[PDB]
Amino acid sequence: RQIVLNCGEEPSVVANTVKGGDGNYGYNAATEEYGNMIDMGILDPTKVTRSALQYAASVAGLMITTECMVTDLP
Amino acid sequence: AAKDVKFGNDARVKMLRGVNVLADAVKVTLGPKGRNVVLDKSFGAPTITKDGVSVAREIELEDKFENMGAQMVKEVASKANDAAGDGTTTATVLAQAIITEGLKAVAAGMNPMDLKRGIDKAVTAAVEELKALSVPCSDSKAIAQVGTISANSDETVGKLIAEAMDKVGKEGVITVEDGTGLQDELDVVEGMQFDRGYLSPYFINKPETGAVELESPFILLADKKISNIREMLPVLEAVAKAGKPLLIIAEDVEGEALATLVVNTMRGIVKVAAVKAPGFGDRRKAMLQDIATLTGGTVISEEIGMELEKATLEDLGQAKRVVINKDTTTIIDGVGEEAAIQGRVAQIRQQIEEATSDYDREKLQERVAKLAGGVAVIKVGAATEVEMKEKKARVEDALHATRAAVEEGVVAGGGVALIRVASKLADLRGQNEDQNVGIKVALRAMEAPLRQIVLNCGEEPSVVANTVKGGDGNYGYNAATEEYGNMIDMGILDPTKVTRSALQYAASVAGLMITTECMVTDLP
Amino acid sequence: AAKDVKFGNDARVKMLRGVNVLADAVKVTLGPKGRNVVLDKSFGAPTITKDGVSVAREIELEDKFENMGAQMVKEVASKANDAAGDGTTTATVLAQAIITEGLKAVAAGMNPMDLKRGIDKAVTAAVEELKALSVPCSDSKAIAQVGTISANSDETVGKLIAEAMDKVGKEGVITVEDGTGLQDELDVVEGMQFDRGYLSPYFINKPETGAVELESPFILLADKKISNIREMLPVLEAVAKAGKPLLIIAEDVEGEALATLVVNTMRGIVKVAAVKAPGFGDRRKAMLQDIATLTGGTVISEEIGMELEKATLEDLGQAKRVVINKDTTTIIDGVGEEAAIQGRVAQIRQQIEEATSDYDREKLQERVAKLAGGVAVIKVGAATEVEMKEKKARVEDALHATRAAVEEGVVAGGGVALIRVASKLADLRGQNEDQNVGIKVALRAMEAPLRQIVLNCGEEPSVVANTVKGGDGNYGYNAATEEYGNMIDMGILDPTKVTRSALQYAASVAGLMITTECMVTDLP
Ligand SMILES: Nc1ncnc2c1ncn2[C@@H]1O[C@H](COP(=O)(O)OP(=O)(O)O)[C@@H](O)[C@H]1O
Ligand SMILES: Nc1ncnc2c1ncn2[C@@H]1O[C@H](COP(=O)(O)OP(=O)(O)O)[C@@H](O)[C@H]1O
Ligand SMILES: [Mg+2]
Ligand SMILES: [Mg+2]
Repeated sequence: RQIVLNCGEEPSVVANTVKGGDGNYGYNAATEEYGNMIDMGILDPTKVTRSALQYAASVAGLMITTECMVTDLP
Repeated sequence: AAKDVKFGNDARVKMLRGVNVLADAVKVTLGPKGRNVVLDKSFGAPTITKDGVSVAREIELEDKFENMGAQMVKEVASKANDAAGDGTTTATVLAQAIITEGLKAVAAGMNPMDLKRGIDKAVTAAVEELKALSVPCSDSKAIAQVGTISANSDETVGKLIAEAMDKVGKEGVITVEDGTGLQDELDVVEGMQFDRGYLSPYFINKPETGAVELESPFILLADKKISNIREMLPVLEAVAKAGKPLLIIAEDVEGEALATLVVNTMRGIVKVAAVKAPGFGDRRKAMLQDIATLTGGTVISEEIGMELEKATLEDLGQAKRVVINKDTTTIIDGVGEEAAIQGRVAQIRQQIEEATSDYDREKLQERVAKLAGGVAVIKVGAATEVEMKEKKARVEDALHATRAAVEEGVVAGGGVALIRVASKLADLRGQNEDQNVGIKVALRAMEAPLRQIVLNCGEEPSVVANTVKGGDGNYGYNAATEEYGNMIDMGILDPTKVTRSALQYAASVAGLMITTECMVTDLP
Repeated sequence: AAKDVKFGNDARVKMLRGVNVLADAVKVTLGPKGRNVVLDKSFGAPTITKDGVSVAREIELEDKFENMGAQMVKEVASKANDAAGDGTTTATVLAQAIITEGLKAVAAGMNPMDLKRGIDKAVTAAVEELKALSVPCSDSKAIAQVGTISANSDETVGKLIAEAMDKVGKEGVITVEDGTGLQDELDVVEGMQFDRGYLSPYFINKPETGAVELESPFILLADKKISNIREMLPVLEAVAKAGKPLLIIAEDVEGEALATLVVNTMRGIVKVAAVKAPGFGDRRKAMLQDIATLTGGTVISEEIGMELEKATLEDLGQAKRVVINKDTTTIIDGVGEEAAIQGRVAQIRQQIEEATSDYDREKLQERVAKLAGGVAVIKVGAATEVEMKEKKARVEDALHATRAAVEEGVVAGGGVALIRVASKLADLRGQNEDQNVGIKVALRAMEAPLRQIVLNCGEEPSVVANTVKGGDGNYGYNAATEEYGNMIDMGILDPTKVTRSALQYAASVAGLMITTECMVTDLP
């Protein structure tokens, strides 16, 4: 949604049509064509997409479960 | 007072915040997934409402300039309502859209007066296009469908309206009032009845209903008020020796006249009723004549050189039966020269044509209903008072929209009709390029109502508009069922008159507003 | 109150800011590419307008000195308007110009009183020049053109005015009021009609229109009010045995007089109408006499030793036909001694000549129109009320400008006429050099309206002025089509009287203003 937004296109619209597909069908923001992202040479190593996700999730749960915060006086 | 003057983009920006605060409070209520707004009241409990014009009237802003914005768009929502009593939110939504876009093109350095001309041209064209898409709504099912859709998808309101319209006919009145219990209720008064109780309660000839029931009686219409038994005797006598009972509708009956009339029926000498004249002032005599016609009687008007005393059986009206209680009199089937009824009707029917206002229009078509079809009343049910208000309002809303469908036809709802005429004008151009952007500004706004409807569902407005735009005719999105289909078949009908008025009024003020270059108001 | 007094350059600078705030709010609206100003109102919705005097009256400033500036120039815009009902912005623009330039020359150390003499000399000259450039505007095409140009290039307004002017003639009135629908509409009342409904509604002899239609009747004009049938009998009788019907225009008809008259036609004894006298007070008898003349009747004035009873058929007026409804009476073609009509017209025509105000001028030329040509009404259409106001105002504006063209002719618009007379006065000098700069100050200001017109289009004013200055006669810039040409051929005509008044009034105050050396006002 963010990539699309940064490009100045509609996120919801690009998002919906990417979801309408299967496999590695996607939107290439650089060229504005839909297709197979891998064929089109837009790929992330699996490690990195996963790691990003897991790490985002970790810190988010950590926060959702934080009840107290200690720090120095202003 | 000393004034604060603001110019150009400054004044416009403020103006637009103004438009926005209002527009946004009104928007939240659009469509089947609309939500409610609460409007406070120094009075008593706040008001919960879905009704765009109700929200609109409340918005007033602290920023004198933002306020001017708000107080201006406020009129689209207001006029929309005086025009067809529905579509006020849509209207608002279109204006906020025409303005947003318009202003953006003024910032592009276009000539606002041309932006306006284009917007107007676009619109004149859109209106023709709507009149072309419009198909008549004449069967009871279609009527129920506009009613229903108007009442935020309340099938019961639709049905009740449809039912009423069916009974009182085309020239019959339908009014809505608070009900006693929890359920909605439809009353239909048959024939003619006015708001008039007996002057003599000691005359009720049926203690069971607490009401007077005169069988096949004569009817005395007195223009003047009565106080003396004297003037009656000549007439009262002819009736006494005729056997039939007698109703008396005078301006008033009091004194020993009223008193003696009691003892005259209390004994069994004559059977005679007394009830005030329907109305007040110059309306009374007009209405008292209506009764004469329906019963084949002559109005004894002391005005036009006539004595009550010199009336004979001749001048008396007649009826099949009469029903009078403490609050209303009802004449059941009067003699009424058939040709003289519809003639006196077609004459009052044209009195509404040249009615120089709204009030001399109301009372007239009321009277026609009493003389022609029937009178209907809807009673809205509610557990609470916060509920009675919002429900009652919707029933009123729908009552209006049906009346609008009947006179002007229906188009596809969900804002499809508008999205459809916008593709039909894809090729409209004006005298110059600024005018062309101006045209395009309006066509784009025409997508607004569908876009809000969808946004109110929490779905993507530009995905829905995209697929709707990808179809034809009456293809549209059913927000309630979240599936696409033919809007007419699904019974999602807007009355054409309202779709058209929303466009007209919104464009009419939006147009002007985008031509603001200076704004003058008071200091804070 | 204790006062703040300011002197010299200080006081002037303040005064100028005041001028400027006002002038700039008024400017934005000049020409075909003008824009609107929004004026707030504690009342209700704000007002959107293009009309310079409307904006002007709203400007009041917080700085008591700046205010004084604003409140002074405000009168040019105001006077311009009382004078010809148009050109107020132009006027304003010219004053802001004369002031700016003038003050600059006072700071140069010139003697302001001479700067004034120069300006005035420059202007007296410019006015002669204009009367020379003026060509009469007399055909319907030219009239439509001034109308059109006045209504911000609205061809329809131009045409409607032109049409009206053509029908009611030269001594006929034209008024503008809110219309019922969306489109503009022109009504022309034929012959004579006044604002008077029947006193007896039970006398309508055509239920179709709801109106009285007396064929070839007699007319009784009673100066006194009637209450008794007595005074009628002698006359009422002569008419009864003559067959012809009878209209009665008295001060009033009530009591049993009115009542019996009803039963007299209700039976078929006589055919007789009753309607109040047109007007009130000393105006009534004046107007009631008008009717006598047009129908060849004698006013039975109880004042000048006359009894209603002793009137015969002799004194009665006569008409071809009469049309009376609930609101208006109309006499169609009365006997009217031809010579006695135009005589009574040429007499009332001169009553306007010596009319010591504006009101004893209005009513008089109203009456002449009822007795001579016709009365016309224009109805302005609008979707909204924010629209009705602005549109109606423009139609009024143009209505005025045409009347000005007709009495004083037309010159080339776009402010070419003024740019033209400035080159004609390139050689004007005064008694001394200050006066010469003073003259040059005005010639320079004479370029302002064209320069604003151009600025408001977003083009370079000194490039357009330069090429316009480079041509001759009626060469000028068409801001609407962005090309040069002959302004009269292009139908861009200003009414000479407004060009001239804008110059005169603006110079009149700007002149004084630049001679301020001290200013006294209240403490903040
Ligand atoms: N099931 C639905 N799906 C899509 N649109 C609907 C549905 N029901 C009603 N509508 C549309 O939503 C609009 C909402 O009406 P409402 O919220 O009262 O707006 P307004 O005050 O402008 O009448 C109507 O135009 C109707 O076309
Ligand atoms: N097509 C046009 N091109 C150039 N000037 C025009 C055109 N149309 C009207 N005008 C001029 O613009 C002036 C503007 O009229 P308006 O804006 O009402 O100012 P005012 O209130 O001073 O009358 C008129 O003097 C007329 O000469
Ligand atoms: Mg609605
Ligand atoms: Mg003007």
